[PDB]
Amino acid sequence: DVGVLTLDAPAASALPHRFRTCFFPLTASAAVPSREGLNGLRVSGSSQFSLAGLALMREQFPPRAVIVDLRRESHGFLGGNAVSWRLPDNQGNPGRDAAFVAEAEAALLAAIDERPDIVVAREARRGGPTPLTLGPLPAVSEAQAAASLGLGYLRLAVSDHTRPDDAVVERFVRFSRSLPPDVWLHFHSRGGAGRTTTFMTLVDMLRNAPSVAFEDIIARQKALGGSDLAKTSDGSAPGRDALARQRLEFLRRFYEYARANPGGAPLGWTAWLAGGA
Amino acid sequence: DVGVLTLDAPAASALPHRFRTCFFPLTASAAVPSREGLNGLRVSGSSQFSLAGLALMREQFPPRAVIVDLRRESHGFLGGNAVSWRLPDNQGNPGRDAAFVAEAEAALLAAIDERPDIVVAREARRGGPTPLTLGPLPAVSEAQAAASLGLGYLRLAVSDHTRPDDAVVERFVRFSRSLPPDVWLHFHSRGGAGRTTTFMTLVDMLRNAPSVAFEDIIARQKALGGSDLAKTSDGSAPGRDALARQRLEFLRRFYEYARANPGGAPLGWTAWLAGGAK
Repeated sequence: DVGVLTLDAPAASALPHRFRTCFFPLTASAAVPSREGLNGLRVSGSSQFSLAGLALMREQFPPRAVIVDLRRESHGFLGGNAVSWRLPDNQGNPGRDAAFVAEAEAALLAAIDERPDIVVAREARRGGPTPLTLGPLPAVSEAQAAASLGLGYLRLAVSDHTRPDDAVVERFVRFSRSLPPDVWLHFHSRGGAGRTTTFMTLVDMLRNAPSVAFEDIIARQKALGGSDLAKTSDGSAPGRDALARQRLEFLRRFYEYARANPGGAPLGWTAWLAGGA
Repeated sequence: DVGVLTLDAPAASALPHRFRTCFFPLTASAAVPSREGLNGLRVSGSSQFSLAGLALMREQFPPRAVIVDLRRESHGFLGGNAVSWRLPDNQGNPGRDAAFVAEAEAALLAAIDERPDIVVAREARRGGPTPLTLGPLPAVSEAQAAASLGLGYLRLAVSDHTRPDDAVVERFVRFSRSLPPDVWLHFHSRGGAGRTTTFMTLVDMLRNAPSVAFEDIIARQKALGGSDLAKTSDGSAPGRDALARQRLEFLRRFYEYARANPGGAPLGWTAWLAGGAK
């Protein structure tokens, strides 16, 4: 079961939803959280873009920008349409890393490349419930879409609604430390909500955890246009609540890590974890 | 059998060998070939770089530059060292496409990541014949190395000493057509010779085949610092000669394609071949 081929963004969509940079204004919920260290983060985020949406964003990307794709689920482009293979709760490629995902989704995309009558499901929010019937259209990976615009591309496989695995955190902190000072990171997921806001928060913490309170970092990433990583339901979605609490606990632990290891040094994430009681 | 882990470039290497851009001077072999349309190609090439070499090249890369990695063989970086898995005649991952290769080499790199006493073979040209023992060091794909510098990355799996498969040519022509006018392509292979020079020639033909003779394009990509794609042995290496002849025939056919379809349009490579080449 590879999941239902579903529309993420139609080709006609332009700027993706939940687009924000670290220079965006903060919308107050509560007082406006601290802005200290926010503007200099060289980070932005969004939901999944169409091909046209990526080209539009590129107009305002600095030189040496990187698209950081956080989606563990298989996805790509059919023409300008952003499409993905959706399993229940969007848990595609469960437990798999980016190397496995890239090859799996390459095969899924190859199977719809330049073929007629490809049925693409649409949720109600994206013009559904009637599906689109498309093709022949070129099917490409987001990796190639980014390369075609001269943009960097990094894939990190994070499950929807879920914290990143320790191995992903380790890889990301090492990646962050390898970056020259001019490199900009644009994170995205499907919705630009949980996963995107999680990683913008990690970038925030890697620079600012020694000087800025945990609550301010969480609140300001929400206020910039991200989702609220401190929110849970009233109990109506227990499985989702358990993931949200697991993710918030991880973020508290990462904040402690980033205070003791500014910028991810001297210890990496998993080495730091080995010193716990 | 995944091949012998071998050094491509030591971490201390800086500018890679056979580095050139389409703005470089031409060295005559024969008259200096025509330069018509050469400087505007938005293309460069090199041999395999170290991590330091990539950072150095980035100092002179334009905005929106793409590293186009032509290597079908598995390779990556062990610390700053560029390393690869060499089968006989460097025919790693035979017949496989970039998606397969990326996953295969990711596993090979994971197995040497941050581990001690990794033995890396060295050819005489690359500091050998004594091997190099390295580690613990971070092992990364070139895709990640490129991303860490904010550079684009495209992988096209081409066998050493060989023309690109039709599917690779089709993918590349479509890629070329998709580029906005500011995107710069930096090709590389292992040596910056056959495969890199082939693809710089393809880019040249896509822009200039209607106005510039085939012989001038081949000669100028050599004169810029590439290898000679019109060269063969005297019969002393017949298998390599057969590959070189097959590649040259492909380049003549692509030249005709690019004359009939300037810039890769209206017809693509496979569609042009399917229609009988006009």
